[PDB]
Amino acid sequence: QTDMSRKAFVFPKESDTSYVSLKAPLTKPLKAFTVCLHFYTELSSTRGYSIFSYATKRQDNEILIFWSKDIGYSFTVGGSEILFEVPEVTVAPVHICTSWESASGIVEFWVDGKPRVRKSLKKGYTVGAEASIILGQEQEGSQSLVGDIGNVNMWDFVLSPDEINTIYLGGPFSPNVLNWRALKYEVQGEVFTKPQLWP
Amino acid sequence: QTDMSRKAFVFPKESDTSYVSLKAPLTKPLKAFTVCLHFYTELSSTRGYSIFSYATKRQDNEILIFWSKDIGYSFTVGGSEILFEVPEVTVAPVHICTSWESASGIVEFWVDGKPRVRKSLKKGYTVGAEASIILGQEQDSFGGNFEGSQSLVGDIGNVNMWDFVLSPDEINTIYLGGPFSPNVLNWRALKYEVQGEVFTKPQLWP
Amino acid sequence: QTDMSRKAFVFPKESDTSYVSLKAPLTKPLKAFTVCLHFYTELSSTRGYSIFSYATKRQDNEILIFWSKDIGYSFTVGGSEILFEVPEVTVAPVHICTSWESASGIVEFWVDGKPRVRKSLKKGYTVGAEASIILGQEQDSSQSLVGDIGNVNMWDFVLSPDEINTIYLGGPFSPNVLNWRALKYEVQGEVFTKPQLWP
Amino acid sequence: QTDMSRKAFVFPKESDTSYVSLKAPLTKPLKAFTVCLHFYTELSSTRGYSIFSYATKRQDNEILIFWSKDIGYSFTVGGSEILFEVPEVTVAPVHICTSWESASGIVEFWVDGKPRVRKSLKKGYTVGAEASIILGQEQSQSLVGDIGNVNMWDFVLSPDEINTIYLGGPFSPNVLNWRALKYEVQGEVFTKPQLWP
Amino acid sequence: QTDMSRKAFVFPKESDTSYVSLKAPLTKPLKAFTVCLHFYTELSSTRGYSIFSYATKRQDNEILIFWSKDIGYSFTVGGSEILFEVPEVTVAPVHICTSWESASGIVEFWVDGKPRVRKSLKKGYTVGAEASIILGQEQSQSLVGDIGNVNMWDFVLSPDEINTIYLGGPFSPNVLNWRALKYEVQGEVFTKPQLWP
Repeated sequence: QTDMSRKAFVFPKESDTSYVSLKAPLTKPLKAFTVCLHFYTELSSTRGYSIFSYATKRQDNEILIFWSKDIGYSFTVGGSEILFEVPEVTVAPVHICTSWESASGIVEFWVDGKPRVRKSLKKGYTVGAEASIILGQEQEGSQSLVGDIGNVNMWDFVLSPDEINTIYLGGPFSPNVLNWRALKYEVQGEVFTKPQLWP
Repeated sequence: QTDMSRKAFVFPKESDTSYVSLKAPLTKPLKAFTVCLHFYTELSSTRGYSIFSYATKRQDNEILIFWSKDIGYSFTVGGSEILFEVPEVTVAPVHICTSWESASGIVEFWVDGKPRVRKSLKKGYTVGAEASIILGQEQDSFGGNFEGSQSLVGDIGNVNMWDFVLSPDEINTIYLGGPFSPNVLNWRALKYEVQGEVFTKPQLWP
Repeated sequence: QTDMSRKAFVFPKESDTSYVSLKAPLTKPLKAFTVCLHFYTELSSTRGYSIFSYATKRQDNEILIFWSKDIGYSFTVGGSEILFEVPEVTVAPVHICTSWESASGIVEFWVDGKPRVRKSLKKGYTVGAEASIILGQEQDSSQSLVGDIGNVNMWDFVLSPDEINTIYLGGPFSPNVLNWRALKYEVQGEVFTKPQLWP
Repeated sequence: QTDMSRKAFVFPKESDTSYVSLKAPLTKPLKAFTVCLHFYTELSSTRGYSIFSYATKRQDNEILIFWSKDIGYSFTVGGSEILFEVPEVTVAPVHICTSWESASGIVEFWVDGKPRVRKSLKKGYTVGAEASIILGQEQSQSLVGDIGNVNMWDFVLSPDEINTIYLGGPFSPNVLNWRALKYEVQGEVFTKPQLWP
Repeated sequence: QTDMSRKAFVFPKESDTSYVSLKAPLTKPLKAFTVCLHFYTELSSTRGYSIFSYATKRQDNEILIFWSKDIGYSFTVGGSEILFEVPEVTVAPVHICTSWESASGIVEFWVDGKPRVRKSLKKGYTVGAEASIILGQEQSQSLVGDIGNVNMWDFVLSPDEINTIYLGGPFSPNVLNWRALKYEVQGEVFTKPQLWP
């Protein structure tokens, strides 16, 4: 239980063993969720990489925020992948918030405070509870994250825009699954903790 | 009679059966009108779709706000179509207000608070009163079943309709989110009937 | 004598008979002048059209503000034409003010409050007094205006920039030839009076 | 001695005889200087023209601010020319301030309040005192448009000072003062209120 | 010990002998550092040049901020070089701050107040203390233009701190202080008021 406020994990160079493991005190399977985070990297234009990986015994790609080169963002929950295209890539810290709701299969994807069209994905699904959450790696390094990532947070329900807007503006949020202000992690490899570059 | 304030219909995926039906307490035929709405979608650059469909038995295209790919907006009242070209399309929630006045055939088309040149269309014509208003789908057969190739995928809301031509000042206000008092289709007191894969979620645009 | 304040003439569709005729209480020949107006149309990119036509018995093109496609603005006084080029045309209401001074032949051309280089055109001449001023059509004993035009005003002397700036900002002015606040016109054809679209 | 404040010379059409002559009460040769002015024209994209011409008996191009088409600004003092390139030309009134200092040969060139890299030119030189300063002409290149707010100091203005002049702050020139100009017109050139603020 | 506040070294023309030598009262080897400076030049698009050169007996390129044409910025400490690419070059005064930390080999590179992705370079390593710091030269690589506001700390500045320095806030360097610089000029290089604000 550490307060990562104002700090961020940084992955200096391409590796095959460096990654961060977040431990979520999960007890109930997810029927909806929302994860937000900040990440800054220069890979975008050259190759792909993993931002957020959430895997279960039965499914290694239960919930995964990925960036496939020359295409855009790839949000995938429960093996099924959906794509949020992005034509012109810009090098700069970016903040994202994505959410999925089983009851309707509506997935939202917010980038830098602005929302992308809503979409449908994995209706009537159910995300496993006991899982292994990892930052910087793909549960292979050709998909490794090189740069900084931080301010990751996760709620077990779908945040409303107003709420999302606030989080972006750096307003007070109360996560209930993954809280940056009280994170329980386990580092491994060449990854450090330094003050965050984005405001 | 529901207050849809701060909410919006969302059409997640391409369908052939999903659509929303608005019920207007119409009694007199329209001699002029104004309809405004908010819609956000990603189709624009790939295919066309229907924004607002108002059809009468005698006429399937009484009043219809459509988006024909690679061209722009297609406003059509009473079968006759007029085009409001738009070269560079930008992905983002957009708000539109269009109005037609029989006595002159002058149709206005406001986009995001800014107006496009005035035009002439179906002067003298008269819009039927008893009609079927639908959101998200293209009435091409006043009977039932539709053809997805023109379906709306995304969110649409804040639709409102007056039986007279709104003045710019008024239109400006509506855009800024000021109070107004529609008299045909009121978002604050909407009477609808959903059908298919369409939900009600908080609106994304401010 | 009507107060056209906050209103504008609108020419809905292409015609060969629609036009507006302004009546100026002229008694002395012009030795200098300034005319300002607001007009919004979509023709610009396709064909040419007449904005302001002022013709005399001896000369039908005494003073005429025209828009020749793919070139720019064509200001012409007394048969002689001068050109104010405009490369990239933008669809939006535009406000213009142009002025000519016999004593020097210096013609100014202001667009949306900003001025274009000064030019020389007909020095010594004297514009006729008794004339027929028309809006929307081209006087000549195909090139009709389709859209809205309003806020036309005319002084018998050259307005200073400061003055011009004010007019643009919507500040009080006192025209002495053609006053929008006390216009005396005569419509003819398919042309209506509706509230102006530009602020 | 006239106060040209708020006014500007305007050259309506291309001529071969129109120009303005400024008279400087010079007595000592220049060992450094700074000249600023406002000029608005449409030639830029088509041909070249002379902005400021300062010539001496032995040298007709003692100090000259010129605009060579498709290249940029050409500042030249004492016959030697230096170039301040400008790729994308934009039609709009522009204000410039350029200065040269013999002791180092460092020439500054400010455009619309922003400075261009410093450069070296004619170090050790010494500009003649008795000269003929002309606006609009080259002592094919005539200036067509308006030019005004010309001022000249016999020393190098500091950035702060230059910044002020641009913002329209009070400046006390000591060679060529717009507020107390002594000129002599000739040709088709008039005096009208300035277009730029 | 001079207060170079509001002034800058200017290298007017390409030379093979002109340069500035900074003297640092170093006594302990560096285990981390941060250097910031302002430089304005027109070379960028044509050739390469040296911004900051710090060399030791053991390694003449102990720490060097360089600009390799058509590529971007080249930060190199202890011989090992790393590259901070920059596609579209823009002519204008630029301010940079770069820092390296032995304990992790994390090098930061801030340009005009904005940071570039972090990188790893020379870990464990120890920069020599007794060195020769030079500005404008490489201990077809000479700097032509102005350079100033150089400062150096023996520890890694935090973003907040860096942000402040950029905004012109008060800072307390402990290795190279612009407000109390001890230098030695040599060649055609002068001291003039800085062009950038």
